[PDB]
Amino acid sequence: ADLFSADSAYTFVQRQVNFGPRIPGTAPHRACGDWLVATLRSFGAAVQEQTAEIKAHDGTMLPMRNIIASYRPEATGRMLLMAHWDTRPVCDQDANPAMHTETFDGADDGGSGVGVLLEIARYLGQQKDLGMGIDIVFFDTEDYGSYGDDESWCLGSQYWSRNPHVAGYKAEAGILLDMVGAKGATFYWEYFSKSYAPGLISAVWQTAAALGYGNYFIQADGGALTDDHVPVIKNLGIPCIDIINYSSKNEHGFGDHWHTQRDNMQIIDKNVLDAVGETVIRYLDEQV
Ligand SMILES: [Mg+2]
Ligand SMILES: [Zn+2]
Repeated sequence: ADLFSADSAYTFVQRQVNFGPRIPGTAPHRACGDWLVATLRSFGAAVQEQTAEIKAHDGTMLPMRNIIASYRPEATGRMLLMAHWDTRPVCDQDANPAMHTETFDGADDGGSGVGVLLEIARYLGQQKDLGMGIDIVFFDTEDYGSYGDDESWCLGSQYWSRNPHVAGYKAEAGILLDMVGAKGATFYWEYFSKSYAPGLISAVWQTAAALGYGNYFIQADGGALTDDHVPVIKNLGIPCIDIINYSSKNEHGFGDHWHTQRDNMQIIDKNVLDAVGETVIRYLDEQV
């Protein structure tokens, strides 16, 4: 019995990629967001969209579109799962400087976390009685920033955590998935995750260990990464962790495909998606 379908998650990554790059303000972004909403609703979630016009670092006005999907919306004890769904507009880390003005698929950076969570949604919609409320949030406009400028990233999570869909929203725990699909990925303890949610990072990494995934979930320090979980911690006080492919042994910390033309379907590994999905589902089931 396989609780998390790696084949299905892989297909959700490919679906997103086949729309074209999900660049804020563009037609593939609108079409893919439409499909993400319809698909979450077909898996039994109550889905609402949170929209706003946000100013990006270069002055572009972006039509931000956060996607919020809920199971058992009346329950007071809730678990929060997160991923960003936009694609950075340019592969400005490509090894070929001529590519820094071009677009790329965002298969891992964007596709992988959404794909894993769509498959978890499919699983949740089949349960006959959830033991807690569950929210799945896909943040927009995470990846439109500038490297010297931390506030220029994670615009959708900053907006949502300051203006959530219920007043004073609380979840007991929050898990962010970012770049969880590439062959050879290494999930170390991200610093802010460990500093603010030691119990959660311990429970998740220990669950992965018990499932046989200690070759992916490494019990050692990783990077201090500003990501969508940090605004949630700071503004909502929810202990959140980030599961993210990162190692200080990597040239750019992130995997070698990050913000290059090689972040495309050929670097995606079903076994990495499975390790992450099976760990998350097991942890969720053991909370109830
Ligand atoms: Mg599986
Ligand atoms: Zn990125």
